[PDB]
Amino acid sequence: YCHRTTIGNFSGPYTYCNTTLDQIGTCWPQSAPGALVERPCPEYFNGIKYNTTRNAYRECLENGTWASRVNYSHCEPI
Repeated sequence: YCHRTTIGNFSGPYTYCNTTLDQIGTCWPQSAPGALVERPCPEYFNGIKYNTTRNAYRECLENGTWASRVNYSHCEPI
């Protein structure tokens, strides 16, 4: 998993979404205040191995944080 909350060097970008980790093995770094980020759907996290097409739309609260949206509702078990 990913940790820490900074960029390549000390003191770089402005207030952005904190580099976090959600339910799936997806690390969400500095995106943009009020910006929706997309990532591929789960590939190998369960006993099933398939469904390599859907994605995961995550929103970045304008306040400078991360949301718990994702595209699970329209994805598949995995």
